[PDB]
Amino acid sequence: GSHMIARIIGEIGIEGARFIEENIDEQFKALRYLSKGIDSETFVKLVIANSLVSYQLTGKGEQWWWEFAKYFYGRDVKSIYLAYKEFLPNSRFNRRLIPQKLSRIRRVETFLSTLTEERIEEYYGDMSSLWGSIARALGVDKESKTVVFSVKMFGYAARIVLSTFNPYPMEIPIPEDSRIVKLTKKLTNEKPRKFWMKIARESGVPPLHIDSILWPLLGGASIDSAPPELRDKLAELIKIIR
DNA sequence: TTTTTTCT
DNA sequence: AGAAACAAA
Repeated sequence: GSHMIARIIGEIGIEGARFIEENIDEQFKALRYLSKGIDSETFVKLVIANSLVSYQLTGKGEQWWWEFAKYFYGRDVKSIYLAYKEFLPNSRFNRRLIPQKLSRIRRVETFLSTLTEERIEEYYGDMSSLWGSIARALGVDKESKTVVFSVKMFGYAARIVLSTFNPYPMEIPIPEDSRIVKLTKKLTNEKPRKFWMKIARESGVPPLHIDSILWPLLGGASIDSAPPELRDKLAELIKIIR
């Protein structure tokens, strides 16, 4: 039921989500690697551009983000659009819908050019603004999957380069996609957006932090490195969702 | 079809 | 709103 899931997620806490994000999450590892090989502004711009083409992949997400990170390390990037025009058609893990994806990057390039270091700090302090602003530049609904996850991925990148932590806003949801629809169906007949926003609000853990916890646990990532109390609560969530 | 999107 | 975009199994 929602109440038991929210209770356990509340005990895991933002602290538990942050532990998984920073120690286990392979997209965070990929971003940390790239953050050492390119300047911080370009790094964040590339992370957002990459999120916006991270749909309908031909590989798992963790394979794709590592491909991205290793490709761009050390590169001299000027136009993000020109860089993706070379990168995407030769990638292994993102071969579908490339013309459409490239046009999204072309459309967002002007907005990306506003991301000075200071503007990045301002958005990390107000990620709801970033969320709305990315959507506005693309002419789309901010509720959409790739706009939400571009904020999530921006949050990882900013945390690394600014060496400080702000939690994701409570108002940014886990958005619908096939995998959250499938998981949620196992647990409830409620629609996912409403279900997970209720759990987020009851637990005190914003939805995007809940997203960090769900997928490693479902995919069998080991929780053994967590200290004993957190480990127990992670193990309790695995019993509910797997 | 199944593993998000544009266009308007 | 919903057809069409594109690769693989």
